[PDB]
Amino acid sequence: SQPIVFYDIPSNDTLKQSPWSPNTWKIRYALNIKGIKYKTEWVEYPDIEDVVKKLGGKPTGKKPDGRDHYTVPVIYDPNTKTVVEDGIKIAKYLDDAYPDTPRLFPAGTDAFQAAFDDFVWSVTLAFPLLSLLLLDVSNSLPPRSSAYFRATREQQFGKRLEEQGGEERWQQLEAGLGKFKGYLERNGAGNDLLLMGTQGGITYSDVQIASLFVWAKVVWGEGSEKWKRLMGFHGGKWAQFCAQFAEYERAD
Amino acid sequence: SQPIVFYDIPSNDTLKQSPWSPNTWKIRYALNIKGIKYKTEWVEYPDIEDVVKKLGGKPTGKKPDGRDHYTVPVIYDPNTKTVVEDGIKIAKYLDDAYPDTPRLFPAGTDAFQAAFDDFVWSVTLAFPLLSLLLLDVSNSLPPRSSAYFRATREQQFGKRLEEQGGEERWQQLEAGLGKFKGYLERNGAGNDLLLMGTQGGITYSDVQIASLFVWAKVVWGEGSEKWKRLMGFHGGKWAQFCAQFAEYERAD
Repeated sequence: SQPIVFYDIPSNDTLKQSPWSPNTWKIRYALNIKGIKYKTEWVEYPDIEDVVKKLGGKPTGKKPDGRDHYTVPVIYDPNTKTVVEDGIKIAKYLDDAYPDTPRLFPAGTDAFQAAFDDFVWSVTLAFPLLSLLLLDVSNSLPPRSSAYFRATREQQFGKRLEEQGGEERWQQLEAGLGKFKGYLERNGAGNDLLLMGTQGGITYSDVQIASLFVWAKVVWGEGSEKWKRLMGFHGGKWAQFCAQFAEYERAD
Repeated sequence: SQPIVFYDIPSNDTLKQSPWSPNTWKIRYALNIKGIKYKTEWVEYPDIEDVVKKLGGKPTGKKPDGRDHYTVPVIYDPNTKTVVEDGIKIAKYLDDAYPDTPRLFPAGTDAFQAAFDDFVWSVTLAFPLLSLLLLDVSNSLPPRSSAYFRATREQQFGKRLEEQGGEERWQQLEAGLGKFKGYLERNGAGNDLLLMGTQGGITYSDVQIASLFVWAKVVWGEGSEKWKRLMGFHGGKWAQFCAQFAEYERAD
């Protein structure tokens, strides 16, 4: 059985070309947790539209110009001759097409995890963290990608990148992560480190959060002041949380 | 074994004193689905804080004045001499203390359902519908409660009640309800009428939506233009959704 081709966006020498994207990382984690064979195909931001089209992939949405929006993660599975785009579809595909690998969407959790998906990618939690990372990401891309990144994101938010971030958002972040700590604590003590209990296994929804963190960790650097601050939060719960995902970090 | 005392806010003769609140209804449903014996204690909006204090209950949050905020639903269980406040705590309590009754929080769904809670009570879905009901609710209350309701809610949003609502919100409502339809549809055909599939049973999270709808139905009236419009949405999916809850409507 052949390796799955996995399209990821690369980084420059300041990150040792470690993968960084919180969106592709949720599928890298999927692959690693599931132990399915894959090889990374690196693609630059400006080249994603053409690469995914030439590949026969579908766009994951529309831009405000009504123009097709093509994104990564994306996968080509030789073993089934299919091309899956859109991270939460790709993860379920890895469930359906490889049923003897750990299930990221346990039975009946399918709609709950979809709801949780809107919680993550929202002004509550991912966007604050984005703002803290928008600039450092620009400086962590190869030149062509970095240029595309700065242009498009600056347009997207009306600000320069250097205007983004600051303490207003470090609070919003702590607040969102707090809300999440809240939800987890409803699982009761001893179960407050995975959405379905530190008993009933890792889910895609867990992986989504793990991915926000690994993204921060890679771009700021395990030693940075920013990373250590974030691990500061909530008595270091997120340190304990991220540890569960340590064995699943295989940059390739 | 003795009836649970269940505090709900009453309505005037225009609703035949049917209970109406979408917050108390989710616990009414819980009790009816679980077939646990209860009797309703009616309490007026302005008398809630004192009733719950004289009862030994805790407030469920803070007002912006930092002043304690006491709310219903609330229950007193004679059989265990305890007083639970806060809807989602009350529902879990009815799980824990009555384990041979249908479980509203199936194992490991605890945090997922807590995340869903924030989905429901948000500008996405519950608030748009609130704006469509704020006025008719005020006209549906006993005079003392109606007065308190109009006062406090007008202060809360900075508009008169009569300024609230309109098409802008009927769209937001259709949109949020669409987003729900989307989540459900991830369960696959034949499973898209309950969060855990029309197979794996009714959850508290399901009940929360059913309660928004019964609220609308009671206040507007099963015959109203508004109610029929709402049932119009998404090809009448919500009609099908609501039917699952019909046998659990016991005003008392």
